[PDB]
Amino acid sequence: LNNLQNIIYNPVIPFVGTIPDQLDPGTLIVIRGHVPSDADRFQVDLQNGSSMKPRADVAFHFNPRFKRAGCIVCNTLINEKWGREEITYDTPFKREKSFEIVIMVLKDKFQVAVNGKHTLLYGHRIGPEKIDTLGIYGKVNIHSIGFSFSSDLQST
Ligand SMILES: C=CC(=O)[C@H](CO[C@@H]1O[C@H](CO)[C@H](O)[C@H](OS(=O)(=O)O)[C@H]1O)NC(C)=O
Repeated sequence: LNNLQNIIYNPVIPFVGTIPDQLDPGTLIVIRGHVPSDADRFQVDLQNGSSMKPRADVAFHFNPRFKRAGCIVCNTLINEKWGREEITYDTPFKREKSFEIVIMVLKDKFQVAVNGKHTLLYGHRIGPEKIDTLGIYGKVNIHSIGFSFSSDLQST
């Protein structure tokens, strides 16, 4: 409900960048982009740091996959080992279609909407205060990355 504040337009992919502010409850991450016609998958990762080796922990891996029926895989990476996947089969992403992802950080979970329709929840596995880095990888065109805040949904 606050005005969007974009940090970057048209970032080169893979993108890695520092998040300006701590992801307190009510924070919104807003990502606009387009799925190329040949995309197999892309991901948005909320990371504890940016190291590639040992690979930084990923508090929240949000991973649309386009083969077969399509799905979104969510998971957490700790010390270079993935945990148990949570798979959402009702996916709104399609090759050759554009999207607006809104990741809402709540007290107990992430709530993700795409094109304004609720898509999935992911309970926190590590504290969101450990997140300082946003990564975007794979086959995706990103138009903008920005941050907002909602006091309404801040406590729910
Ligand atoms: C098709 C592959 C598999 O199931 C496993 C798990 O596949 C991983 O699944 C994770 C989410 O659980 C990440 O998506 C990850 O991708 S990564 O580039 O972020 O590291 C991806 O390989 N793969 C193996 C045994 O080799």
